[PDB]
Amino acid sequence: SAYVQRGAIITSDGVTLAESVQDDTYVRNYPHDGMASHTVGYISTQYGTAGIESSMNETLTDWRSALYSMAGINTTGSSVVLTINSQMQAVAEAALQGYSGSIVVMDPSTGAVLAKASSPSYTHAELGTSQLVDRTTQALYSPGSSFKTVTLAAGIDTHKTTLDTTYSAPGTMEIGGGTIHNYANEDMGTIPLREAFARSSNTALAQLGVALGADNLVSYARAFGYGTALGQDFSTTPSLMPNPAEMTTWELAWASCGLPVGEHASPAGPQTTVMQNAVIAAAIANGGVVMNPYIVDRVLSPEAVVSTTSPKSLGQAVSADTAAQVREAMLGVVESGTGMGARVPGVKIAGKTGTADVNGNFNSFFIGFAPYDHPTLVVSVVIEGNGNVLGYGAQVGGRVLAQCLNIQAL
Repeated sequence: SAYVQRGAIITSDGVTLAESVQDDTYVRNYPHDGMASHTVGYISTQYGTAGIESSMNETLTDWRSALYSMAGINTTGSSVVLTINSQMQAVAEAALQGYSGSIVVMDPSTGAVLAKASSPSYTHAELGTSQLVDRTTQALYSPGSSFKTVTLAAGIDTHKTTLDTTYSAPGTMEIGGGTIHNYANEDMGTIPLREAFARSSNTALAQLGVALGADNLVSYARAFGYGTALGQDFSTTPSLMPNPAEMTTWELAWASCGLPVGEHASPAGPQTTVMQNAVIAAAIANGGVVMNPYIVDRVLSPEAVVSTTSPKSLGQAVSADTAAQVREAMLGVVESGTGMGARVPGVKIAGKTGTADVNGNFNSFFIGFAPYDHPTLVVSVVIEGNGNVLGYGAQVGGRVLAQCLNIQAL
């Protein structure tokens, strides 16, 4: 019974990305084919199901059921309005041209997903003939130094350190009978924690992770969403941490810098999605309150609003006082650290950059928010370095935030 019409799939700003119309039976049409493909999704025998087409299937859809001739006359499908804004979507899609990776733009107060793009992408048209993977929510990456945001937050929240507390940050250092090294083996001397965060010193942040311990580190990661399949109305694979009881001191050290090196029955970690990284930046921008992200704003009757999604919290991961300290440390990253490439004249941007083990992978990450005072937008980015993309995450991130803020101002 493809005689029952399906409701449309539309952007918050009124752009239709999926319809239905035949003389025979209805055909699924995809206008602006190629825009937010992974999010819009599909139902294909060959390629499986994905996105809204699948997750909101029933919404999109006795005595009369026995008659096929009547399936269409009684009921047509109710439409779906996403939180995705088409102009922000176009900005994120343009920013990924020529690259493999993903971008998420979200509202920090509610967890609403304003833009979600994975690259390389595809068109529904090509489904009738890597690309299919949704790198925002169904791909796992070592977060690298982007994860230090969690270590720093945990350290401040447990009252074990402060931003002005100093740490030795040599090029190399032995921990747990293994070695930890700063990027390019750079010796930075003794420096305050806010500077170690801004210049992203592994040796310094590993020490904080060792001081917090495995239970704490894991507990805070989970408080930010690790272990949860994020998304009220979309699927996300859970970000993973090990079983703290199984971690070693050296493992712990690296995990606190975002590199999973453990070997035990439990998953090594951290392993993150780009959406998880957005959720963390949102929480810090949102006074420590973690929101479960969502992509559906409301369901419309074939006629009228049937339902409205309500924002929901996953709890408070850290105190507001802690959240303000981490925001300030994130401002240093961009103003004087490794995130200077994210700066946009006329607007204050804060964030945290990320680099993995340059062992093979040269992926570039960036999480951030803007404007610094009263943030109204969060961005999470991964740029996959196939064959060197140092700092690209930050450049992409800054540019995306700025353009999205201008769209928001209109």
